[PDB]
Amino acid sequence: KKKSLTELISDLKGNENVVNWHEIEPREAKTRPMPESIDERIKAALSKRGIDELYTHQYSAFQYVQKGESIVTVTPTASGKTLCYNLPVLQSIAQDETNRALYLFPTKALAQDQKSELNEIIDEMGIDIKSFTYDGDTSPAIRQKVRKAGHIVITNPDMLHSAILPHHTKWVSLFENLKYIVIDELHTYRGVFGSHVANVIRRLKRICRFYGSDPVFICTSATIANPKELGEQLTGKPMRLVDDNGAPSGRKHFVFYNPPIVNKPLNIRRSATAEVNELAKEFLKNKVQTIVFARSRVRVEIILSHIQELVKKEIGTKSIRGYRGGYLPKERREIERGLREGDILGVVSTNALELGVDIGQLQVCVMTGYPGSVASAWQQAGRAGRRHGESLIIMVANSTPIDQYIVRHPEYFFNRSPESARINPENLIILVDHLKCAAYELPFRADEEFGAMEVSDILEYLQEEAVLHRNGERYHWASESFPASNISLRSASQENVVIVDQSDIANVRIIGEMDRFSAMTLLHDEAIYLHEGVQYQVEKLDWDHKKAYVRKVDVEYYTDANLAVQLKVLEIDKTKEKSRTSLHYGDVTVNALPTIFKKIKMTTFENIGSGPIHLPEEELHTSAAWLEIKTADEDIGEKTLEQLLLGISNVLQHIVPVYIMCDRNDVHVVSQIKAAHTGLPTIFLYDHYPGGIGLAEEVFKRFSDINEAAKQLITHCPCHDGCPSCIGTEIEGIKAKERILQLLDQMS
DNA sequence: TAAACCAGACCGTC
Ligand SMILES: [Zn+2]
Repeated sequence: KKKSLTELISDLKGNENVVNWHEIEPREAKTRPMPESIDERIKAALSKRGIDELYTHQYSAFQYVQKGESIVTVTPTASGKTLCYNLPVLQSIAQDETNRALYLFPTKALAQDQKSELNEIIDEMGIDIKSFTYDGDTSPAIRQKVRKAGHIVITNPDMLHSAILPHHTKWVSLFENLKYIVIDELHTYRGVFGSHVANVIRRLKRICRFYGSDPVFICTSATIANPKELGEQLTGKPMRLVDDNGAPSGRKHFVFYNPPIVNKPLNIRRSATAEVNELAKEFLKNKVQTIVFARSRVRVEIILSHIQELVKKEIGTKSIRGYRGGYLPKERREIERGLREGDILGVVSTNALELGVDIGQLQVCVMTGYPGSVASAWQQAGRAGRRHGESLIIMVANSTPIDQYIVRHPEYFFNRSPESARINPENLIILVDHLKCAAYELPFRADEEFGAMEVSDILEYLQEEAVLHRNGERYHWASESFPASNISLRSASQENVVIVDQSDIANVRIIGEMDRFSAMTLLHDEAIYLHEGVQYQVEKLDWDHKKAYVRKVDVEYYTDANLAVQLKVLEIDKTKEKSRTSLHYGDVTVNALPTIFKKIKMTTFENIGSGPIHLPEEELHTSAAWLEIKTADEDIGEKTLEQLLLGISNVLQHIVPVYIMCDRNDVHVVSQIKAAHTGLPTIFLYDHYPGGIGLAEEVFKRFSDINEAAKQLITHCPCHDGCPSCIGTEIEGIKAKERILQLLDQMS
């Protein structure tokens, strides 16, 4: 016992199950001096916490933005990313106190964090710079003061859409003196949400043009493939990308781990959960600060329970905490603060800590399986690192085909560049909604460009629908309606369910939240809800009022459930037949039958019983485009057919979002071996947004191009048969590429 | 898989 971190690294270097060891070289801090033009008060205030020099990226950001060139920097929060935009903004306000700035954060909690840091930095100076947040949580009594006195206004894209722009006449103070627009995590604004936010930015730019100000955009993004391009397409201005990371970095060991095989005939490996529990045990017992990511909320709670039980003998009780989005605000702000100050030794988290919140800088990262994407893997890995010491990142794979392929071929992960962020701000639905909003704000002249080109046709269409009216050359708002209130930027999300502890009537308290869709299987009438190790049992799920009345409970087991998802075609309104192929387009419904739930003993993971789930069949009514394979009696084997359809669906999931310029989560591609109406093998592609937003329609239009791009992708990737980047490894035969390509050629 | 957001201002009433 009593080992150090280097001793633990050696014990992992040898005598282990490691399948790859990737060493990331240290980096000495590269710096430039504090600019002379910086206000003396700001230089003294930055002497606090030892910021007498600037990193190369911080200095480069300040210099680019001083000239007026908009920038996007790929700088982690640990490398001093907030200074890259706080320095120019605070400098500009210190020079001329009449200057203002908008900060755009993807969440309200991040806005609060940035306000707090800005308040500290400002208080260290002698200047009276007022910063405020203006979001749905801002009480309306203070909003009047905020519109007037706020030098720095910290908002959401959603609040900007819904509150600030449609009431620009109430914000004249900053729109006339706007110098900087900060966008904190650009990569979150991708896909359909990214399209909405791009149009919101267009409206903000026209508002700023009206008040005679052309602010400069300072953006931050994660390490995606196209940060400069996403920033340019999102803000509509040319961007200067800031690459170099002048922050100091130590040695980093990113290691691949494959759990041992427990039975050789049945060919079954040990759970990544158990190996992760024991690895984090050996690291936490030696007082090494560790983060553990897991793929789901239930598995996060499982790992918390196991780790705390097997570590409290040596470490104690109050050193390991959990983290997931369903936690209360106060509760997880406390968790973040504890991780930052260093008095929380370990944390078991979902992907929620991929967000650039300031939780300090961990020593060890343990991933329970591949996070899902290369970008997520690298961002999860960046949570472990030191200014000068060493750090480990253990990716413990599980039984997934993708995990096992990443294990058996580590060069496939280390050579692949991160994924790309694609938006299409010219989606007809989105562009029409935001054109109505923009016309409500300012009368929209016909020849003035909104983004790329002119858009007089949609203006004429809106005039025809009694919503706009042309006077001279400008289209005025001709409707009694407020458009911004009817348009949600992220209409995927709905109201959440609130978890209410009724354990005693005198201290009834709200303990957490959960999205409505997940509560069907996680909060049903007898489920067990695990809140950071605290056990509750759902007494009753008030589904219509989105409430879950629960009580405190101590049991041996936990609850899990899975949804039986079926898809039905309603009416087929478009179709195209070609030999052994027929591609239809129509309306479909996605039903989720809850069926049953399982009791699983927490300690042994054994099944100890089951139960029923009486909940309404949640259904999505949405447009879809499907292809079915017309076959002769000279058919193919059933299981071979399911494998082939699975491969085609993988290639479609790869190609469709790339060609239609959306995100992988914006469209769902499902496969059926025998559809209900036809009995033929069918692949459906449908956008999950309510009602639909033209993704399936564009897929039906360009499906021939999609199939050709799919064939090209299958032919050109350097794989032996299939990889997760093309058709997948689940195909068992030895001629996977050939069979899939034949089905594609037959699908002309 | 997880996670996230949403007029200003006045009127009518207790
Ligand atoms: Zn491949």
